[PDB]
Amino acid sequence: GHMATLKVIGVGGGGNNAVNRMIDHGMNNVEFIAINTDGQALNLSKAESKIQIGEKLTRGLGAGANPEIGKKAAEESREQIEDAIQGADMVFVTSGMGGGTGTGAAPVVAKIAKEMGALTVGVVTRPFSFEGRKRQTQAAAGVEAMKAAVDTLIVIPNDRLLDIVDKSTPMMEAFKEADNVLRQGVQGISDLIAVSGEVNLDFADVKTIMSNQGSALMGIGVSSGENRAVEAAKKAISSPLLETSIVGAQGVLMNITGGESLSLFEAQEAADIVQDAADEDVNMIFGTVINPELQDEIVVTVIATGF
Ligand SMILES: Nc1nc2c(ncn2[C@@H]2O[C@H](COP(=O)(O)OP(=O)(O)O)[C@@H](O)[C@H]2O)c(=O)[nH]1
Ligand SMILES: NC(=O)c1c(F)ccc(OCc2cccc(C(F)(F)F)c2)c1F
Ligand SMILES: [K+]
Repeated sequence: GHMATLKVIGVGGGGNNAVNRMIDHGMNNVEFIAINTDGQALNLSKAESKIQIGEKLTRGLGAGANPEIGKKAAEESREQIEDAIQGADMVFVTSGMGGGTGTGAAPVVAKIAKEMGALTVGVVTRPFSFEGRKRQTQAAAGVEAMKAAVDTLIVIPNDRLLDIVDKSTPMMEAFKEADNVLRQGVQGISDLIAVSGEVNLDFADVKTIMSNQGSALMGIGVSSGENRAVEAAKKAISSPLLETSIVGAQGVLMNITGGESLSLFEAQEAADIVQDAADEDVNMIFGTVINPELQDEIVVTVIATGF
């Protein structure tokens, strides 16, 4: 009975905002850690564990949009970061790229987690085009440093939020759509670990698909009625918010959850939808859960890696 320890680590302002809004959902088995230079913002974190990094460097302020200060701050506090990560089997490092603390400290946090043997997944945003070319270039250097430091990376370009709002959608409601990329991935792994499937997948399968595998997609689709399996699988692989599409995926961990009505035929239909985008040589690990509490709903979940 292996019970994998998951930790979610927010780094910098945007990363800790996302963690705060996830905590408001009361996610149970996951440990949340807040890392920031900015002591004012950190004091408002809802996370159980708070690490103020770089206090001697920034005097308790943020990094002032300087990634070099964010990096140095994380290095100054390496021992406190190590202490906080201790015991993790999987770490999600979440951060907004383009500022000073996330850009510079998130790759250091990720490297420390990977050095300690944890499966390390980064979930980061790129800045809106309206924030300027300079911020975008700073963020892209952060993205590349994150790629070098993580097992798998999910990139959310903030510009994609402009594809799902109308002219009146509140900014905070838009931000919750981006938060949900992180939330569904964390929750989905948590479910995989906790629940015993009829075709059972576990953390070792997650490790095979995600360890040292570059870009990643973590998606979920829910549908009912006619064509529910095709529609749910299409939703799981078709988020408007991701940079990396599933085209070309070399690894897929896929699960279908339904009630007792879940048919073998619709399992095939869902798998074929996902296969018809991945590489012909994709390593597919397919699982199934029968949840008799469900009636007509089917849930398809996909991890796709390897581009
Ligand atoms: N989607 C989203 N993006 C954010 C949020 N906060 C900040 N950002 C983005 O993250 C980038 C860096 O900002 P921030 O995390 O505050 O900087 P840092 O604290 O110095 O690392 C910004 O340029 C924005 O693109 C948020 O709550 N949601
Ligand atoms: N068959 C199982 O043991 C099982 C189970 F009993 C519960 C959930 C499972 O998969 C959840 C999942 C899969 C891929 C991607 C995601 C995420 F949403 F994170 F992207 C989540 C399972 F495989
Ligand atoms: K399982």
